[PDB]
Amino acid sequence: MISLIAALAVDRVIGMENAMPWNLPADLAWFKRNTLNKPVIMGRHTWESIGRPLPGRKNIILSSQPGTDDRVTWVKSVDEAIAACGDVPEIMVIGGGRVYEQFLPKAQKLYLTHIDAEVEGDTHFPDYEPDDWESVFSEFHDADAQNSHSYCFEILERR
Ligand SMILES: NC(=O)c1ccc[n+]([C@@H]2O[C@H](COP(=O)([O-])OP(=O)(O)OC[C@H]3O[C@@H](n4cnc5c(N)ncnc54)[C@H](OP(=O)(O)O)[C@@H]3O)[C@@H](O)[C@H]2O)c1
Ligand SMILES: Nc1nc(=O)c2nc(CNc3ccc(C(=O)N[C@@H](CCC(=O)O)C(=O)O)cc3)cnc2[nH]1
Repeated sequence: MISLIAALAVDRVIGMENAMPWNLPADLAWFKRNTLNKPVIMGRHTWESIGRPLPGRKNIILSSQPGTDDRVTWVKSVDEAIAACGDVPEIMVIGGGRVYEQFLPKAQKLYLTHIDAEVEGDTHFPDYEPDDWESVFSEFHDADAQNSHSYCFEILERR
């Protein structure tokens, strides 16, 4: 099974030139819980923004160019990225926009964080049709002393 995981503001914004103007440790805890011990596939821009390998996960980076860090696995196409995952129950695709676009048609589950924030961005999660997906889990949280905005975790499974 292939799954996508993302945090989206309104209008599906997931990225901007500068750092996002939110602080959501609860969302990062959620991303951790849902990705540990599974292979994660990311594109090279997302790799550069994370800055290190994510512990406890097989990290697979898509790039057209030769790799620059032997601690992770570098692949040059989508088919190679899936092959590099091996025989696992669930592959986690962690972005960014160009990567989500290519993997959406293959995905059976979406793990989405919807954030109550309006921001101008340059990168969006792909458009998806709510009726093509079943909402199996949803939980809303208010902002608090640690988290700057309200947010809702949702898991969707493809109909
Ligand atoms: N809010 C969230 O959930 C979230 C999640 C992830 C990322 N983000 C944000 O999203 C932004 C980056 O997204 P993005 O679309 O610019 O970048 P991206 O998808 O992370 O990376 C794109 C890069 O991946 C490589 N690539 C992609 N598909 C490929 C293919 N089929 N074959 C070979 N290489 C391929 C290319 O690397 P080369 O250029 O080296 O060829 C490409 O330039 C940042 O703002 C980041 O912080 C947000
Ligand atoms: N829901 C969700 N939220 C995100 O912020 C997110 N970010 C990415 C890409 N960027 C990042 C950036 C940093 C870390 C990170 O440092 N995570 C650590 C720390 C978690 C914690 O502080 O609890 C990790 O071990 O996963 C992960 C992904 C992809 N999917 C996402 N999905």
